[PDB]
Amino acid sequence: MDKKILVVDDEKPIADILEFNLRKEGYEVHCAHDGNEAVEMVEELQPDLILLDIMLPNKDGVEVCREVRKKYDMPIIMLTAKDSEIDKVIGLEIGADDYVTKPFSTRELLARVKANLRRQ
Repeated sequence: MDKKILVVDDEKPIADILEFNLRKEGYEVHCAHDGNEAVEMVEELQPDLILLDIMLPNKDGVEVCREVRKKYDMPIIMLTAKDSEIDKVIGLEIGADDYVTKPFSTRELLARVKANLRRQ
């Protein structure tokens, strides 16, 4: 039973590199490119962790996080820019469990995903 990860990002390039490296590490990965699709997939897939771009189609990252939390407790990691402090802080305030700044190394990505899947 491979851990299931939902990558929610509209930047095909970054989204695809996340999928490449996670599958390579042995995760079962699914991708969503907009909020609605994500919330949809979340229910009929129930991923063990969601990687969520905070800047989806208009603040949707925060809104996606809020909706999902209205019914699910799985770890959510926000993907944010390096130069905005508020983008990093806001997610943890509304239900997300962690954040990772771009650009990020594969080493950081995998460590963050595993640490969050195994959080006490």
